Amino acid sequence: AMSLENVAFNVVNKGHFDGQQGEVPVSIINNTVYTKVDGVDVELFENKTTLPVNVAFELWAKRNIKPVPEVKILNNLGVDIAANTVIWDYKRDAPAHISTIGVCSMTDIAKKPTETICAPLTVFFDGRVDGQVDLFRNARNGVLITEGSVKGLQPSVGPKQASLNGVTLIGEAVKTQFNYYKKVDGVVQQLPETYFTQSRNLQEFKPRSQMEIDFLELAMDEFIERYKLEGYAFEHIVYGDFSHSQLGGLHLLIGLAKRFKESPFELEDFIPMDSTVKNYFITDAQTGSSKCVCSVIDLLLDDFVEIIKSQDLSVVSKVVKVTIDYTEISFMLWCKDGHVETFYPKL
Amino acid sequence: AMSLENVAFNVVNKGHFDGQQGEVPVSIINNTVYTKVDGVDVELFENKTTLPVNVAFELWAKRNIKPVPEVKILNNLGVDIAANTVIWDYKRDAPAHISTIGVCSMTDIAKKPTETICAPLTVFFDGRVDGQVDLFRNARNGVLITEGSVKGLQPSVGPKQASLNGVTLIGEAVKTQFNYYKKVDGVVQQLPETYFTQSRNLQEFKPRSQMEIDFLELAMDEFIERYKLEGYAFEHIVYGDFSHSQLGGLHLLIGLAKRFKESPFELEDFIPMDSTVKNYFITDAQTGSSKCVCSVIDLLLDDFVEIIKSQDLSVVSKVVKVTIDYTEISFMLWCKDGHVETFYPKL
Amino acid sequence: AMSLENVAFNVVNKGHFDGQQGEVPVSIINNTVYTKVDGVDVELFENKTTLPVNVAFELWAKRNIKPVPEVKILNNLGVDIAANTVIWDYKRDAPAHISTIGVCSMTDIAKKPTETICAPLTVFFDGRVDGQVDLFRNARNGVLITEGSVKGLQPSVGPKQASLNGVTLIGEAVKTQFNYYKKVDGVVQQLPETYFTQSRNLQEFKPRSQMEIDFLELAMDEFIERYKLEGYAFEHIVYGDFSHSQLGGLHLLIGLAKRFKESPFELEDFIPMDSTVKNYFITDAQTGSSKCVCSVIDLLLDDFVEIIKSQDLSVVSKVVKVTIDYTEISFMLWCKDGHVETFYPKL
Amino acid sequence: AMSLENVAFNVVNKGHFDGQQGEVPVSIINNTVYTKVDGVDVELFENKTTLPVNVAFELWAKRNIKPVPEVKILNNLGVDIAANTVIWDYKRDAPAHISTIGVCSMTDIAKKPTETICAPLTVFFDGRVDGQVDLFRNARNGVLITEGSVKGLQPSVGPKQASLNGVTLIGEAVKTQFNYYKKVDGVVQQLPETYFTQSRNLQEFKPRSQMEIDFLELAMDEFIERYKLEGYAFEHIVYGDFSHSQLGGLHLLIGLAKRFKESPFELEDFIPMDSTVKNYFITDAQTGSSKCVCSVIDLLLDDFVEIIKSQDLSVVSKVVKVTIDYTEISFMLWCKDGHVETFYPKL
Amino acid sequence: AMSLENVAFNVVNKGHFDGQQGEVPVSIINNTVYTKVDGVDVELFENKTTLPVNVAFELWAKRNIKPVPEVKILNNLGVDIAANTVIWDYKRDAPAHISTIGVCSMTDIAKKPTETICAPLTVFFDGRVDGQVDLFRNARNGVLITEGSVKGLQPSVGPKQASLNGVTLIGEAVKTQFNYYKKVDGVVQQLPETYFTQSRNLQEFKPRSQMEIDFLELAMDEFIERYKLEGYAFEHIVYGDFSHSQLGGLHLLIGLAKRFKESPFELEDFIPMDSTVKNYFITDAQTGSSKCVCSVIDLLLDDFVEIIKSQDLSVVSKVVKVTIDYTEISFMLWCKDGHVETFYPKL
Repeated sequence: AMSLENVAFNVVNKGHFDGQQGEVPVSIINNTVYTKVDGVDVELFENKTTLPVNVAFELWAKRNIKPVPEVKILNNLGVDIAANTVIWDYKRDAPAHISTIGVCSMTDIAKKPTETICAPLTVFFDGRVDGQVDLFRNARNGVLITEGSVKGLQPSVGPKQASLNGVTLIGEAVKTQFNYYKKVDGVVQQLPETYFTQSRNLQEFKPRSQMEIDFLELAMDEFIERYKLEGYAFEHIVYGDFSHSQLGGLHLLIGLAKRFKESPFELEDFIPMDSTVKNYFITDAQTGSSKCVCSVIDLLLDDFVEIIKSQDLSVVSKVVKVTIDYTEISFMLWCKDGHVETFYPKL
Repeated sequence: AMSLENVAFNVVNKGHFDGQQGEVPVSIINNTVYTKVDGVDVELFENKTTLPVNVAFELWAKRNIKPVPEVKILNNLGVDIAANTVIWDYKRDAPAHISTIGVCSMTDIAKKPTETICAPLTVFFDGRVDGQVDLFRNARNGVLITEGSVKGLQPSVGPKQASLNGVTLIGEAVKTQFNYYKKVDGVVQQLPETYFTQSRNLQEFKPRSQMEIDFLELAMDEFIERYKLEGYAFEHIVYGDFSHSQLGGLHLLIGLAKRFKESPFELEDFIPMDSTVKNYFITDAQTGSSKCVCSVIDLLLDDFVEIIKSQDLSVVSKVVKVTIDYTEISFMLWCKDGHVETFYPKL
Repeated sequence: AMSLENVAFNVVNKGHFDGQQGEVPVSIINNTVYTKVDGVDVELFENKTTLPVNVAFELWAKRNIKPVPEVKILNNLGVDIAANTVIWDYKRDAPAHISTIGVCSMTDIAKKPTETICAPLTVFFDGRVDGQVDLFRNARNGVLITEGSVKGLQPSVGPKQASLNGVTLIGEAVKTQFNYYKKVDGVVQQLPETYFTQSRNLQEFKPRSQMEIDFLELAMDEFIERYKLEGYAFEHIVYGDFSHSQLGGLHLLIGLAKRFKESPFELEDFIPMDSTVKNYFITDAQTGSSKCVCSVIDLLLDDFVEIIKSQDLSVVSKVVKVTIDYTEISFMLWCKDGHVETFYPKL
Repeated sequence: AMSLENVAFNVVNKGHFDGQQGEVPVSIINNTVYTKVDGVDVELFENKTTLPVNVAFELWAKRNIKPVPEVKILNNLGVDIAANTVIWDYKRDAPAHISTIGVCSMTDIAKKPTETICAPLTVFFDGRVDGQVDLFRNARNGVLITEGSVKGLQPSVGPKQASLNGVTLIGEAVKTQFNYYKKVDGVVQQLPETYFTQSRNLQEFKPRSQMEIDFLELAMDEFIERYKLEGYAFEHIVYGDFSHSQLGGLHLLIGLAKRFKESPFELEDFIPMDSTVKNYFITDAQTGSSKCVCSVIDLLLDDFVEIIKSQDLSVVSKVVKVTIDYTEISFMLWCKDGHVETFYPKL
Repeated sequence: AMSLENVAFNVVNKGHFDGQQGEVPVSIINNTVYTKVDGVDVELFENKTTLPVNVAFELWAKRNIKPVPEVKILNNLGVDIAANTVIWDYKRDAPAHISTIGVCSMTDIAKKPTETICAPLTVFFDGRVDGQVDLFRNARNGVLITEGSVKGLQPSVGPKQASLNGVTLIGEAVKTQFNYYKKVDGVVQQLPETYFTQSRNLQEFKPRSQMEIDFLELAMDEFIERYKLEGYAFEHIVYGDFSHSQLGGLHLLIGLAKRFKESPFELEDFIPMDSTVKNYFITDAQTGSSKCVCSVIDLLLDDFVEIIKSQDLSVVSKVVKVTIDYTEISFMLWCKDGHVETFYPKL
């Protein structure tokens, strides 16, 4: 059975819900779950969601603690429901998919896991758990991650990193590299050859390739010179221009770190969630420059150079379709006179 | 085990917690417990207390549905805790005794029912349940009600009336009259001879003796002279005087009903609870007479006459103490020239 | 467009949302919508639902004010969604169907009005509005009510009464009699010859047939004798027995009125909603009799007699399926020695 | 000094704040003030306003309990602030004027009394309290009510009834008849000869003149014939027409009672407050007739006849200025062919 | 007297409640106390407790600002209530002991400071305040801290550090070293010779002895061999092993700092409170290693070596009771073949 006091017991001892037996007093006051440890109330959980507090507490305590794909990957892959587990979105601080089936009943609106309302539901399956590959096979539209490989199916190599307990990481002790399978209309797919966001951030930016180490360390103009990037105008699209109140270009996280190292400033995430492209409210604390909305995307700088290389320069103002995180991101690219005038993900 | 969804199950089927097994979805939103009946949320409970909503829901669903003594009887008898049941104060919409032991743990603050902090608590025992008489025997300070009689103990006859599911009543189908036992320091106290409030209501006042029928029907002065109450000032202490803005008298519910028959007015209960003497805020709609506070007692008119008779009138400004509902209520009785100037429950 | 201030404007002038233009200040504080009429906040709406307050306010202001089928009829007919209007459930004090499509986009979970997610949605169509018959024709599974009659479809006569603004009534000035059509899997249905609840209550019970007037007025035993009901034991199944704490029989609203007239008591609806059978918590204020759960059903007493007449008495303990309000209600009917021992809707 | 525990003390003993000394424990939980009477929390106050709960509790406990003018009178007279007391609006269940000066510093926004920000406020003065006449004299824009009469000022006779503790009444023991004075720009006014709403309701409608008693008792057509007002068409403007879904006319409370006496129906006040004209959502439970908005006004039927008598019939569709409750109410009157086609307060 | 506005005054000027005179406007909105500084509301306090907001505000403003023992010390010493002061638990953001006697009356469940209900309460006395030593003498069960020394009583040296305004510290300017006294059942105790937690953390770990500086600076293996720790397996019980997803050993804060210096990771305190042993949810951001629950204890590394030295190695799987912070903490210690297989505080 599922009870609030048992869930609170598990949380108090383990921090998540295993399924032990034992119960503890629980108090609920205004979107908050307290328990009386040693005669004093301590806050176990605080509902930041739009769900009822007991519902969200029971979803949170049941969250997945093994490494899992980042929620942006599942959004791009169209996942709607997770089978037999809960994916917690530590950005939103709430479950990734509002309904849950194969986990608990009153979270979902679908009648049955394969009912008519629940047919176009793209499920998610965790190969590391037994039987999930089978459930994939018998599924209508589903996405499967597997720790290793499965028979009779072409794999698809995903990102190096995964989210473990809300921190993204590349794991030695843990395999944060899964193989992906997709079956829409019961028919396996051919996942596109795609590009993976590195999922980094300014205050802890770490270069992951020699080009990145050169970018961070080398001076500006001699870096453009050194990697033969003179014709592609990285002084704006990457390096970031501050000569005006309206901050210009600067649509790569690498450039943001390369400037933030000089003088810190702030990023204002007005839509707290996860996506391949992230719109920030950017303000330069040194010069006073600020852009109302700035679309930042975080490729490998190696991969940024590769995609810019593979692109012809003939079209004056072209739109490119590049496959990032299994989704087609469209890049606006005005090329003037055979050089890169502007290049960023179109709003 | 103790489960919120089990409690809601019982409430949905039975309206109270029996102890069946089954669960129903539960949602908590802002001091309110809902459940999904046939796909729609219906509100099971709404917390009017100062307790956490799940705590109060569990206490409410565990309330006693057999006839029970009115809470004023238990307050006067000093009861502090009930054993193995919950008394619901439908006046306050909250349990009668905030702590609860012998039922559940985290409600009470005493460590153990026998522990030192819990020794000086007057417990309440329900004879109709088995074993409770024994528990009363082995109890330090306790009050016991029995439907019939117990061996080796002098009974004490209480009111004919009782609270069944929050409505007070006299029952032939159900025995609403109990025998009372009180033990202080394990020593069986002898209960005083006492008078009982009739717990009647203003809107639905019903005479319970011939004198009351005469009061309601007979004219005023013909009534005072008819029962020979001319020297006892019933025209003020009972009938109530409306000549002035400051309302006078009206300290018996009988007189309030006698006026309310002639014209409705409003009684405002600024302290919603249950007591032997109840202070009301009176506004007379016809005359406009109003008194900020007026103490009302609903003792039997027969027994009111009896107490007024048994009392000498020599003392000008005496204070009587009569035992009502097992507690000493003191009236102020100012007598002038062998008759009663004023007489009411002193504030 | 839809805005909170426009909706509040409409509510302030009309009481519901027509679609006028004009806006008024709005304040939201804790599940409550206020507006500043002449410099003072007046409460426009108070959210009793589990929906966000602005969502529920906009649903309520958009509710249907023409006469509509009672929500129990729509539940029985399986309706899941209403097209182009909102049905307010004044019992629950919340919308009858949580999602809305054909009305508003951010209340439903189905992607489109026509989608695989919304294939099994039994929609509701209001023939009194233009185009709704056509939408019914093109619909997958739908229920249509029509003011008069439609071509090519067998009608189905529904109840005499409808719900107008939350009060149920039979209308002279308004036609509260609709014809019903059901198309599951695209194919028209054959709505069963059914029995209709009269939707009455104790506070204002009014007889609707001569047998009912005899029941209310005539004495008990000579009424059983007069309509030749001696062999069917209406003293229990209808009249209601109070000889014990556990109240017996008494499963018809008419018997409830026939007793409540003698001495009033209370009914506790612990599941506030609408259904053909309603479980009450019943307590006899005179005798002190009380049943924890009592299933009450309100047929026409004429129709009760007819259904009991149609039943053979051979089966000792039979279960009868009778079609009430387009749904199969099953009575348990214990017949001993050719007479009606017990007969009530089985729990 | 003003403290929450002192205020709660006064409320617990008196029901309002006198200014005694003594304090009681107070708890605040979610717009509610509780106090611990004899070990149990009892709810003292529940905030229905948009003010902070302690602010509103301290305003409520300081409300005026002497008879006071109805809030609609003060609105019409333009009162913005009350000096040295609080007017509670029991309709809205909140103070009549949000700010208070001369009472409490942290409720108003004007810096000081008679300040430049405070100059254009019409204050209210209670003659029954000492010094208020003087404060009126020295005031810029003020309205004074006096129990009796004042020297050097023409009085103005107000309504017979006043609001005492939220119930309107004509008082014998209390003088609910005040004389009014208005001084705009420090210049005394000439209050118009006006007509007064009687402030009645359907549940307890009581005729106040012989014509009203005839209206209630007499049949319709012979009542029109009897008082000989056949040309003025009271079958619509007063009696109310019920032959259509859209209810017709029926803009006088007297007519509403004359129907509600026959068969009860429901009034839905969608703007809970006080005004000379009140817009109701009206529905006929018998016929099924219903009007979305109905402006009801409650004169003395004597005075209705008087205003209709003083009316010329030449203008086909005229707008009439009539002084009711010291404010100009406009009646629209389609009077075609010398007869009263339609006549009601224009929306 | 105690009032909300006076308390807010003190807080606004001083930050805590001294007892000055003066009052300031206060607003309460949803577990938050605001005051109007210069015409704008500023938030004074925000209720994180389970107490009523005014109750908690008055407790917080009355908190102790002199250095005080860590709440874990008082928990271990069994303290139930403080006398004449409030200990604030800055971990929980709530008072350390729910009930207060000598502070205010509506905080304690005990009827009196000295009563049968409050006999078994271990009170806390602050010797730095006058009369508290005397109150200790006359006390039933009490714990006293003294700044210096008292006559006729054996002292007991406590920890070097105290909590001043929620930050723990060893004080030069302030004496954070008290002498402890315990009188259970009126008889002075013999406080055990015990070990004291150092109360440090990863973000600001600072070594406090030469052995600790060697630990932080020296690499692993030469540190084990250098302090003769080869046979005691500090590579697991202290250094922490990351070869697997399930992190191993690592039950000393010093080892946590010694690793966190290399690569940072996170600690999730799922039970926010204070205790001698603290269960963390630990995840290695570099290797991906993570343990669901990890009991961390923070001795002086010198004292850890001392306890491991004093312990025999004969028992294969022993449990050691060592007195830390005046309480008996038991380590599980699996010794295999004369070496320390595992050693950590048993869960």
